[PDB]
Amino acid sequence: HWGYGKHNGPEHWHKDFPIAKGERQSPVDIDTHTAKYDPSLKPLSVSYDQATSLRILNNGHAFNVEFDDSQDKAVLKGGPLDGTYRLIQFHFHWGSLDGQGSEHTVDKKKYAAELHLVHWNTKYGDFGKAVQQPDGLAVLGIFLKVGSAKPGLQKVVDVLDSIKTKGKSADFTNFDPRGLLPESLDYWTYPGSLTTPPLLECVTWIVLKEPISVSSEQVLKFRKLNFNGEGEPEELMVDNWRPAQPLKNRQIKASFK
Ligand SMILES: O=C(/C=C/c1ccc2c(c1)O[C@@H](c1ccc(O)c(O)c1)[C@@H](C(=O)O)O2)O[C@H](Cc1ccc(O)c(O)c1)C(=O)O
Ligand SMILES: [Zn+2]
Repeated sequence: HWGYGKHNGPEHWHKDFPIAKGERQSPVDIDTHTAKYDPSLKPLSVSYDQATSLRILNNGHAFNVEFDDSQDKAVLKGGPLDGTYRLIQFHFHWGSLDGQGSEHTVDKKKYAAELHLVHWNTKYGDFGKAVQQPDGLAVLGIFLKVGSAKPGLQKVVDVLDSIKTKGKSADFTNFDPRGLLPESLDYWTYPGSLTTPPLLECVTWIVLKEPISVSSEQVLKFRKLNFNGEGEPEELMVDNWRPAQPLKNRQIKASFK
């Protein structure tokens, strides 16, 4: 029964998930002046041309756009990564107000939302085995600011009416995640965790410096989703972000400057 309310939100999660107070939790604040440029990271490779989206699901915390991950079709490699990581799903975290919503922060700045493209290390065979390993996942995080519309997001926005409440899904084929990427792939990277329960410490985070722009109308549609199931009292799906966690014994590396 974890969630984002007062009685079940992030400050409570540790009771069911003690790793919430662990040594490599996410998100974190990215102190841009303290991140160090690492000239050895290798180039980062996002290869989404054969991506096969299948479905979109309201899971009661966010919505997931799910991909066919039964072959190497949409993969992330390079950068800090050893080997190849397959795209399984993406989702967002967002606020009730444009002044909050991101999980990572940049010099304490909160963005309106944050996109997570979730990938698992193919050496572990599937996602459920991967999440039990310290290098099991690579999550590409992309900040959203409110300004111009993102054309490549609109297909997602337009289907949300059909998945308003928890447990609803809809077919969502032929969606191209390349339409969600900024121009630059400059990034910060650090070892962390899932940002929702079970909070497993299995993620190499790759957080892009350049945000994408989405329109006020687009984010407003996100905020019409519901945490609740159909036929239950309406609770808008907003503020589904975990705040920054202590950095502890970690260094954030930059791919640039
Ligand atoms: O570890 C797991 C499963 C953990 C898990 C389950 C559901 C999840 C999950 C992890 O990640 C969460 C998640 C995903 C993305 C995020 O950004 C995030 O913050 C949180 C969550 C969600 O989608 O919100 O779903 O299963 C294996 C078994 C097991 C099960 C299945 C298999 O195929 C296998 O080989 C082994 C085991 O229990 O050892
Ligand atoms: Zn996430």
